[PDB]
Formats: sequence, C-alpha cells, structure tokens
Amino acid sequence: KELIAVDRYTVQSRGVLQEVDRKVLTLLYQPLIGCRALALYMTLWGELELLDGQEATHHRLMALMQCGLPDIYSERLKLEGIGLLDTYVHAKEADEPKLFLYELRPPLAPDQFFRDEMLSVFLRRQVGRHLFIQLSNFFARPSIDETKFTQVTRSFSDVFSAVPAEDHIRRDEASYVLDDGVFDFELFFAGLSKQLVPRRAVTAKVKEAIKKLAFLYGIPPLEMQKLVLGVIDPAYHIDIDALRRAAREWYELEHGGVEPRLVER
Amino acid sequence: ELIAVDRYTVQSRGVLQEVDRKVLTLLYQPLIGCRALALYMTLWGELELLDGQEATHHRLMALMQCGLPDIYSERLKLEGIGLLDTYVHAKEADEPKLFLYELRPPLAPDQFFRDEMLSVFLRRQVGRHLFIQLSNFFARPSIDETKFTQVTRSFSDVFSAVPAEQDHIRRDEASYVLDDGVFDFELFFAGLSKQLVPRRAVTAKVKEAIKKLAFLYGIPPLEMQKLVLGVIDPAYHIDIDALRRAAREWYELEHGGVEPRLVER
Amino acid sequence: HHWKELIAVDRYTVQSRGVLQEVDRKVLTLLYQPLIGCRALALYMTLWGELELLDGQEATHHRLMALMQCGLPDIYSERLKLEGIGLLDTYVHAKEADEPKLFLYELRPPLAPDQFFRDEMLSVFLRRQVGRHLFIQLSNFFARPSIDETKFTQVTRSFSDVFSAVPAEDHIRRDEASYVLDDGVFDFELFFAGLSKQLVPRRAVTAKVKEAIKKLAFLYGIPPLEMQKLVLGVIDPAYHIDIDALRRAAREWYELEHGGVEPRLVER
Amino acid sequence: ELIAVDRYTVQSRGVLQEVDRKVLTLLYQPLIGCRALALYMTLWGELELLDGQEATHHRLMALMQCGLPDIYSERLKLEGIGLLDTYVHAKEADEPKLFLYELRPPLAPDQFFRDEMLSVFLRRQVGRHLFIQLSNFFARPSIDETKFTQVTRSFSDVFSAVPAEDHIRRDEASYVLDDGVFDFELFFAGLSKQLVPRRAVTAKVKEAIKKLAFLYGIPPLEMQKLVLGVIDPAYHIDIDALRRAAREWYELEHGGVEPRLVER
Repeated sequence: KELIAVDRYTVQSRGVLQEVDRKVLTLLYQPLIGCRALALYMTLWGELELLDGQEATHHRLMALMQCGLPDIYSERLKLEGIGLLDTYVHAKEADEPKLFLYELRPPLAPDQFFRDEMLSVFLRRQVGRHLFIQLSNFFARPSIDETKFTQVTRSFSDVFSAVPAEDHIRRDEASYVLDDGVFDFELFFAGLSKQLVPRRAVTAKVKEAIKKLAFLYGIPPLEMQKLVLGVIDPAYHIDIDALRRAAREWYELEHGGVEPRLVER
Repeated sequence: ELIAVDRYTVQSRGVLQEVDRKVLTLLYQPLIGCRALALYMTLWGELELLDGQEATHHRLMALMQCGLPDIYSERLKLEGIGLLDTYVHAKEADEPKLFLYELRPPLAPDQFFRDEMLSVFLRRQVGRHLFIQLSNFFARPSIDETKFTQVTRSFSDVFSAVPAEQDHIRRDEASYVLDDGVFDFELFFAGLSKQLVPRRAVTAKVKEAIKKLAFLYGIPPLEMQKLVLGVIDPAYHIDIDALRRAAREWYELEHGGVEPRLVER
Repeated sequence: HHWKELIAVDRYTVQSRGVLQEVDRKVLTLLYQPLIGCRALALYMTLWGELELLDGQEATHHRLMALMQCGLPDIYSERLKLEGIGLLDTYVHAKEADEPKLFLYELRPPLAPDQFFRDEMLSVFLRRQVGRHLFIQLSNFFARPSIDETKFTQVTRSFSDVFSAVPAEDHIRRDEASYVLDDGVFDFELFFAGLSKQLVPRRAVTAKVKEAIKKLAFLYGIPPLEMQKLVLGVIDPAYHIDIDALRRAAREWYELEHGGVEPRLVER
Repeated sequence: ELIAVDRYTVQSRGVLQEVDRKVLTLLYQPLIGCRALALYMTLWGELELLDGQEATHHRLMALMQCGLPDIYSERLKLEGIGLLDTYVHAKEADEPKLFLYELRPPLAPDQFFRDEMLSVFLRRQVGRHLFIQLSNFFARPSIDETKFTQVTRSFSDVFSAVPAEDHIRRDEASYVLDDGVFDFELFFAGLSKQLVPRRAVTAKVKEAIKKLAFLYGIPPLEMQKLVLGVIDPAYHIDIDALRRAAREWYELEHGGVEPRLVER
C-alpha cells in the first residue's frame, strides 16, 4: 500500500555515477546494505540512462530484476537510509496511482566514508579486522612527504594574462591560485577603508572574488572602489552576483563586450 | 630549469574518471590547448604505469614522441590552471633533480561554470553558440520542489545499533541522516547551560556528531553531557575529534570492548 | 597540403559503432602514442568527446579548431595519422553542388593489448621508439598471470545443466562469454540417420550449423524428425544450409505447435 | 559440494568495463536475476581487491551479506549463461577445495541480440515494448553507403619504415597495408617453380608476409627464400618462425639496427 506495482516512477540524478564509486558500492556499502540492495542501485543506475527523464511503471523494475515487488521495496528503503537514494512523491491526483521520483545519490568518496564515525565502525564489524584493513589500504595511496619536498608550482598569473582582442583517496577540487600582487588591497583601501565599510565586512572569499574580476576584466583598484560602493547596500551586503554585473557593465563601457581572451605571457 | 636527465614521480591523491575526461577535453582544452591535454593524459597514464617508481624525463619524451622544451611549456599551463602541482626534492649530492608530479582532477562541471574567470574565457575562445551547447551537455533537469514531497526514510528509520562481543552536474557529498528523536536534546540542554556553556557552542557539525555518537555507542544524554564538558576548548567551542576520542574510550570502559553491530529494524 | 582537400568551412559529423572505454584510453596513451605522437592523441580524444557532444549533428571544422586551439594544417596532418593506423575511418558525402564538403568521421577503438603486441609491425615499431626496458614494462602492465591447466580442472556448468525452456501462456584480451549446450539436448545420431537416407552429406552440417541446430532444438523443443524437415526445407542445391533461414523455419514451427506464446527461461 | 572453508581466487584475461556493466544490468539481469548480477559485481570487485590472492568463502558471505547456499546457486547461473568459468585444484590432502573463479566479460550488444536463445528469452521476459527500447539503447544509426564514400588513408599512404642509429559491437581496428607494397605475383612466380602450393599461404600468412615485407623492406625474391626456409613438410608455414627469419635477415643486412616508424 506504500507501493503498488502499477505506481509510476522516474529516475534522475543531479550527479554522475562513476567507477570509483562502483567499487565503493561493492566493497564498502555492500557489507552494510547487503547484495540485493546493490542490484537495486545498479539497476536504477541503468534505468537512469535507459529513460532520459521518461516515465515508467514498477512492472519494468520487477521485469528488469526478475524479482517480486515486496523485495524491491524493502531494499529501496535500505538505499534511502544509507543515503544513496532520495525518494520524492508527486502531489497525488486524483484517485491514485502514485508518481515517484528516484533521485540517485553517488556514494561517499573513500576518504569521507572512513572518516564517518558510524559507517566505518559498522563496516569493521561486518567484514572483520583483517579484511577491514585490506579495504582501507585499497582505497589509500602513499602520502606526500612535505619534509623532502618544496612546491615550486607556477600560478595562473605567471602563465597567463587577460587581454582584450577584436592516506585515503579523495577528490581534491582543483583551485588555480591567483596570487596577490595582481591586485593591491591597501591601495584599494586608501580612499575607501575610512568609509566605515571595514576590513571586517569584506570576507576572505569576496577578497579572492574581486581579485578575479580584477585580473579578468583589467580593473585598477581605484575603479573597483566605485563598483563595490555602487552595488553595496546600507545593510552592508556584499553580493558576488551584482558585483559581477558591475564589472561586466564596466568592461562594456570601453571594450564593447568583446570579452577578454586567455593568452600566455 | 628542466633537463632530460632529471627524474620524476607521478602521484595523485585522487582518481581520474570519465566525466573528468569529458570535462578536460571540452572545458579545459579550449583554454590550455590540445598539446597540454595530451600531457595531462600522459601523466595520468604514467601514474598507473609507474607504481610509485622513478623515471628519467627521456621516458616522457619517448611516450609522447615530443621534445623536452615543449613538454616544459605545456606542463606550466597544467600547473597554471591547477591541474598539476609540482614539487622538488633538495639537492644532494651533485645532480640530478627529482620532481613530484602531483595530479589533480579537473573541477566538476558545476564548479567550472561557476568560476568567475574560466567560464568567461571559454565563451570567448568557444563562441556563444558552442558555449551554450557545452553548458547544456553538462546540465541535467532541476527538480521541481513545488510539485514534489520528500518521503525518503532516514538511517535511524531502517537501522538500529546493537551490541556484540569479542542544473549543472555536481558532486554530492551524500549524507545519511539521523532523526533527532534518536537523542533527547531538551534534557541535554536544560541540564547544561549552568556551567556557562551555551547553545552557541553546539554547531550543526557538533549537533550532528553528537547524534551519531549517541546512536552508534548507545550514549545517554547525561553521560554525553559529561563528555562534552570534558575536552571543551577554553575558548568556548568544541573539537569533534577529541569528543569522538572520548566516547570511543567511554564505550570501552562502560561495555568492555564489545563493539556495535548494525541491524535491520 | 591540406587545402587541396580540407578547408575550414567544410562540415563533419562524428560517429561510431563502438564504445571507447577506459582500457582503450590507456592503450591509446601508452601504446599508440609513442607511434603516432601526442598531437594525434589529442585529436582522437577530441573526436571521442565530439561523438557525445555533437549528437549526430553537423559542425564546421572551425569548431574543432576552437576546441583544440589549433589550425587546420595540424588537425589535418594528425587526422591522417589516425587514419593510417586504423584509429579513424573517413567518409565524404557525394559532392553537390560544389562546396562545402561533408565529412563522416567514424571513430574506431584501439586494438586489444593482445592484438597489439601480437601484430607483426606495431610491436617492433613500439620497441624501437620506446626502448627495451620500457617495452617490457608496457607488456607486463597489459598482461595477467596465466592459468595452469596441469593443476586446475574445469567444473563449469553448461546452459543446459542450469536451465530449461518451457512454453508460456598473458595479454589482456576480449574473451566474450560463450555459453555452451550439452550435445545431449538434441539427438544427432537419429538426426543424421535421417539426412543420410535423403542423400544429404554429413559434411553439410557444419560446426556453425550444428551449434545452431542445438540452440534451436533446445529453445523450441524441436524433435529430430521435425528438424530434419526444417533443414530439408531451407537447404541449397549446393547442400549449403542458411542458418538465418533455418532460424525462421524454427520460429515458425514453434508458432504452430504452441500457438505463438514464446519460450520461457527457467531454472532446472 | 561447496563449504565456507573452501578457498577461491578471482582471475580474468579480460577487463570488465562501463558498457559491459550496462549489458549485464539491462540484458543479462532479466535472464539470470538480480542476485546473480550482484554476485557478478562482487566477483569483479574481488578481482581487483584480492590481487591474485586466496580467500575463504567467508569473505564472499561477508561482502555480499549473504549465505553460502544462495551464493552457490547464483554462481551456477553465471556459469550457465557464460559469465563465469569455474576451475578446481586437484585435492591434496583432503579438504578444503581450491577454486579458480575466472571472470568472462558479457557478450557485446550485437552478439547478444544476434544470439538465438538470449534474444528470444529476454524478449519474453521484458515484453515486446521494453525489448525495443533495449534494442535501440544499444543501437547507433548506421552509415549510409549510398551517400558516403570512404576517403580513408592506408598505413603505407601515411607511414614508412626506415633503419636508424546497427547494434554496438567491437570493430577491431585493423590498419590497412594496401598491397602494392609487395609484389605477390613475383613472390608466387618462383615459389610455385619450387612446387609449393598456393594453398600454403593462408590469409594469416599472406598478411604476415605483407607486414614483414614492409616492416623490414624485404624484396619479393628474398621473402621467397625466407618462406622456403620455414615451410614444413606438411606445407604449413609458421608465422612466428617466419618473423624470426625476417628479423634475422634484417639484422644481417643492416647490422642489428631495428626499424623506425616515420612520416612518408
């Protein structure tokens, strides 16, 4: 009654499902949710591609996995519980049947999983010490010795210019560094900081924000004082969204919206 | 500088997967060029080919069938745009240098398009039409929260802790959740503040970590109330780790090293 | 001289009947790249990416120039390396009227590492261009320890062992799964007795046909006298048996026998 | 017949890949059932995790969170449908048995649908409507040969040897040596004079000759002796033998220099 074979569903994911997760599904989540749940997750992953947003009835699921509906439901719940599945329901019209949305959520990364208190303990219980060790090493790579090693990596500003023309496995998000001397803040704060819009108001995130449009759009600090002071409210809101448009309109005052080009130095 | 006799290791703290290849080919390549795309792919191949081992730069020269100076030039764009971090080892005795080529995965698509700089450069190099196509490609439909309830079950809903004996494609950190009724917070707080430890010292980071430790280790609020006060930073904050470290020790002395086990409910 | 054939306003499409997978990407980077060079590798990557991005659609080579940040001469030079080495098939649309041309770029997957090393030319080229030490590391990387038959014996079940049909109401290589059926699913002794009486040379039933007969008999429950008929209905004056035609005859026979209900797979 | 303390090892000569997964999920799974899919998946995980190592079946039971009887029966389905080959070690002394689980990748989509039984079973299983979506999913639009003509270039067009100091399938990329690179008439002229049947040169041999001729710059009359050198009394030509003769011949001619691949 919570689920009827004639109820309808669609499978979506606002993220992608890849091969590093496949392994963490089979080797990490498996021990916790059991093997029938793994199949339920793999088939959903399949249905994702097999219907692009198209709608289906649960008979298809039953047919794809050669299983009866009750089993499917019990394992679904497990997938939900452990965070692999968000399940939504459409506003019910009229005299039934239901419409479902299955949002697929990729597993944790290996580092996040072992750093979770419960999941990591629960796992050691189910698999046993020896195996739990082998599993951890499998998802780990040798660490970097920062004693022997100095980072000489060049920055974004050393390689490029903007000119107008006519321990465990984890995903470390790549952040190019925009150095500092590309933009001077004390000079930016010369005719500014006395405004009682103080060093306090501007974040460290907004610091790097403006730093970017400076490089991108070729802004001298004197000019962006007037862009900041233009878009900031009496409430002392610093909004990234508007400040962008200030900078783009600014850039359109002369270069006509050609947009800058990335070039090497 | 960089000479052919110099040595290198290729390492990564992450794994490099299919949407990465598509992001790197369709998003990064228009900025850094193909010649650079080639080097990125080659280093990533080396990662697996040389398992932690050492190599003369003649290898790269041979595998790419390219000359050394070009290799240097393109590597700098990799370093520049944050696809590569390069470290060096200090020199003894007399020559040659040893390099650590650290590979970083690209941004996720949602991130790349949100970078205040990268998205702009791309649209210039690519042209407006192809840019929209690149955006739509890495996009999925957004979920309409107006028509859709979330009926998803929690972790505590489907599992229990029991003792034993001895639009843009993005990366979800997928968090299982624990219903707050798995712990009595009222009692914890109304017996607490008397030490001048506020409800301002409990972050959701702490608030959530309590829930887990409670659930996993079967800790009553009054005992947790004791642990909290134990390692609390004189600064009026809390270190989650130390708190965990306390309960790991607490569970021991109370139950005799007998471990938690995960079960269906 | 690329302008003699390719100009910027010429149009392309990218297609494949294959899917290019991770493994291919390593073979491309480690095996093919030393031979064809780094630039050709990027064009191949770009073409593979284009396969998904353009979805069956047209583009002008301007787009490729923009994606890779290079010019036509280079793209063209490398395109041809991909062609000669087997990585790309190129087709041209029959020209009407005159300008601009329409190219079909048909992507091909690399060889499997076993095929690559077992190739007369590619292996010796690769050794020379990469050196002896690196060559062995590549070979090993693409190899997996063999199976010792002396000490190991095959207990695998066949299809017929595990299933029944009922009416309803060394180098990395690609060894595809070949299920097998026990020759006991069908009585060939009787079957061939029938054919010999009808002057059908035993030679007519090839391994491929015998294999086909087996599957048909098992799937449809066809007795030997009845496959004698089916075979005799589809057989050449040359004594050749067309398996496609036999399959149809079998599919038809089943529709008469059980009334178009189709066979169902079940455990035994 | 299978007990928990029996040992296994997981091995493969292939590498199971992303497409392979979809086929297993959308084409095999309706035949073998979900549980067999998960055992297959698990075995693919173990292949990487135990690097050639040994385990007791306890590990299987623990990873899959399941008992031995089911593991057994689902294993049999994998064997029957062709996804798994099972070997045993001869038993010394007595108990436990050592198994080799050898993983075999799924049929590619074209081979699956072309198969008599699999397509007919899958069809009845999923219903005619879904069977079509499944067909289409594994399909790519064909190449119209009426409107398109191949301009592809061969190996010899692009490269040279020199001495130095529709259903988805696998179309194995076969580079083409357009055979003007070697005069076969000259080769067979004198070879027939030496009374070697033309039947002796199979396709495989002919291919090998062409490739060795181009790679080592071997003239027709020299290939003639080389082949005569390696042909046995049964008129079989061993390619590997012939490769050796051709390499040696190149060494003796150019002084152990090796061939290099270069633009033409």
